[PDB]
Amino acid sequence: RTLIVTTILEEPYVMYRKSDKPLYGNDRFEGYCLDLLKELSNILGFLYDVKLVPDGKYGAQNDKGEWNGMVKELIDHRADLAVAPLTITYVREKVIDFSKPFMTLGISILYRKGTPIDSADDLAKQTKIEYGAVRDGSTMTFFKKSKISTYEKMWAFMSSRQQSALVKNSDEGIQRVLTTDYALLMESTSIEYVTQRNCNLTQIGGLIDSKGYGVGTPIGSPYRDKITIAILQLQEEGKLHMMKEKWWRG
Amino acid sequence: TLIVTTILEEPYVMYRKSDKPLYGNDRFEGYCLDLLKELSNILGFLYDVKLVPDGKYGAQNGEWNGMVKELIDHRADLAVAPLTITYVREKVIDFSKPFMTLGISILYRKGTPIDSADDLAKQTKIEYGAVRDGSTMTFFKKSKISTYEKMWAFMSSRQQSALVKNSDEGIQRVLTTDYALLMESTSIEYVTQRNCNLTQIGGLIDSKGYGVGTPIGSPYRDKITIAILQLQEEGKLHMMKEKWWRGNGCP
Ligand SMILES: O=S1(=O)NCN(C2CC2)c2ccc(O)cc21
Ligand SMILES: O=S1(=O)NCN(C2CC2)c2ccc(O)cc21
Ligand SMILES: C=C(C)[C@H]1CN[C@H](C(=O)O)[C@H]1CC(=O)O
Ligand SMILES: C=C(C)[C@H]1CN[C@H](C(=O)O)[C@H]1CC(=O)O
Ligand SMILES: [Cl-]
Repeated sequence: RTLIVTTILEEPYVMYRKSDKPLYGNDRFEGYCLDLLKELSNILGFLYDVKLVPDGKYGAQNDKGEWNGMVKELIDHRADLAVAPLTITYVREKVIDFSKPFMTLGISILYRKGTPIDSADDLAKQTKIEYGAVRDGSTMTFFKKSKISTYEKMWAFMSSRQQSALVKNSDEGIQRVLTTDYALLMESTSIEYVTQRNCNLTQIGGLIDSKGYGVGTPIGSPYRDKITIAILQLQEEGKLHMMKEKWWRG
Repeated sequence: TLIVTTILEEPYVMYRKSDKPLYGNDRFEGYCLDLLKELSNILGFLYDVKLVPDGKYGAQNGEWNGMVKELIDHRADLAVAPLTITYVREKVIDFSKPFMTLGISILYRKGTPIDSADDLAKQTKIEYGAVRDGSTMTFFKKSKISTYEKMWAFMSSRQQSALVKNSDEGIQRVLTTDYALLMESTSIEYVTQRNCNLTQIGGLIDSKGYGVGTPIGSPYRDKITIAILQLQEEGKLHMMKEKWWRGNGCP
């Protein structure tokens, strides 16, 4: 049976291929995650149909605890795998089975060059420079759930005035950083991609809360452990490193 | 009560210091005992710590030894140790997700122009190697990457004289002779904050992590993963590392 892979458009993981003519099926897409999927299917021998998550979301809980996005798709068995920069988190791992990470990342700060800000703490102890994160993304949730002093203070700022310091998506955050006095709390992998292409922007400080992106499977999936094993093979052979270098270099 | 297999390795699991003979879990202290304690709090299990009888981590000859074998044979429920998550291991046990992340780097004396693995690879004057049958040695052994193939060719030559039996042997060898040790970066950080004559050379190669081992099909693997993620998101793993890594302090 051909597997249903849910994913989401996000540079440079999954992008629309630019063509003079209309594209169909998997040929519509290219990106790190498409190369990953190909390396996975070569090792495991599955066929797949890539399909964008219909609600265009990653996966979060609302007030009622109800799930959405690729996570919900997996829970409801509407997809076999989720292949995307889907962050491994406590709340998600409880409702789906993640493979081990294929890429490691951390929360860091995307900001413009030439500033004296050097850490999260610099941001936390002031009010002039605005900062926030993508709403409902795992970065925001980290700050919302943290009981660490500095991060609680940052969450209080972020959630102030009806969450106006938050953005709907990464692209919006990037424009906000470029245009106004704003620092975006963003995953380090995305920061690298952006700073390779926006030479007035830089990462500020190191990584906090190191984690990874994993392939998502519904709980009980026979594919989970096999994809984990394929990932480790790709990692030990140096192919994951090469795959990142391909999409990230500017 | 769960049987936990482990191995003495600073500062993950060490004999606690007392003037009186020690018994049971009270024999041990270290990062992994603190982690075990935290996992047990969240999950609600009792645990019995037992040193792996053959004092090995887990390698294949095609039969397995060490903590991996204990799990395979169901003589332990969990392995809590700096047990590297690897392709060959993951095929025969169920690893939890990593509680600590690391890579392969170089341990070396100070004062040298050596700046990377490539530097070591293109010469033969400075001897270099790794713990025999350890996951680092196996990385170089299985690599098809030119620079690593070359390093493996050197390490394995002359009946593997460039290899060492354990990390402590490696460290002394680095301190005494013109020798560089290929070592997991977390261990390098630990030692280089205690001995100021030693340093790390270059960055990390082959990002990897340590995971709790469970036998294939274990109902505890996912519960432990979930407990680990909570600890990470709460900042506790980070506190636990800082606690055991601080040491005496080096510039
Ligand atoms: O979410 S995870 O699988 N477990 C938590 N940790 C950190 C080390 C404790 C990491 C770290 C890096 C990574 O790619 C994935 C994870
Ligand atoms: O062994 S793993 O779970 N999958 C392979 N990867 C690297 C990202 C590809 C990592 C990276 C860091 C870590 O702590 C654990 C792993
Ligand atoms: C681009 C987005 C909204 C995603 C990607 N990884 C995180 C997730 O999987 O929740 C989000 C980034 C973040 O929250 O900084
Ligand atoms: C200290 C030892 C012998 C262990 C620790 N983790 C690796 C493993 O789990 O195989 C080994 C180190 C290495 O290979 O550099
Ligand atoms: Cl896993």
